[PDB]
Amino acid sequence: GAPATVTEQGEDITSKKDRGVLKIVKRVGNGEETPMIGDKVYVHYKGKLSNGKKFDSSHDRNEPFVFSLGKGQVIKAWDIGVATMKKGEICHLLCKPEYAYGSAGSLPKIPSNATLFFEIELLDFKGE
Ligand SMILES: COc1ccc(OCCN2CC[C@H]3CCC[C@@H](C2=O)N3S(=O)(=O)c2ccc3ncsc3c2)cc1OC
Repeated sequence: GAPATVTEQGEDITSKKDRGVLKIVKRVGNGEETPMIGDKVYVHYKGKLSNGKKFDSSHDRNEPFVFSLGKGQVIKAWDIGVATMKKGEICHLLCKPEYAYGSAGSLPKIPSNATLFFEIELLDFKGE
């Protein structure tokens, strides 16, 4: 399925080239501009654990998830991955725990040492 495919066929987008964050572009977005540090970014997403369980979805809430890029308001994989996206792009990200919740995990659903799968759509980005 999609998690296996990004694991086996994804591109390493980390600066360290340690394969901690792998990406596949599923829908090409608009133009050539990606957001910059500090921009307010609006995304839709769904996350799955490696046991197949969905652990989160903005779609199911009927509102986007909004954060300021590059400020550690989200897991490292998201700051790195969303920074590579164009407006309107949909991607898959496969996130090793060192770029996610590490040994701590995150209650109630994310265990220790969890590799996470996300589908992310970049809806919009704007400077404040
Ligand atoms: C500074 O480094 C951190 C920053 C934030 C952080 O957690 C809070 C931010 N955060 C929660 C929002 C959501 C979408 C952005 C992605 C992700 C998220 O980052 N979740 S998640 O999908 O991995 C997630 C994580 C836990 C969770 N529990 C119930 S639903 C749910 C969803 C954790 C951090 O280190 C572990």
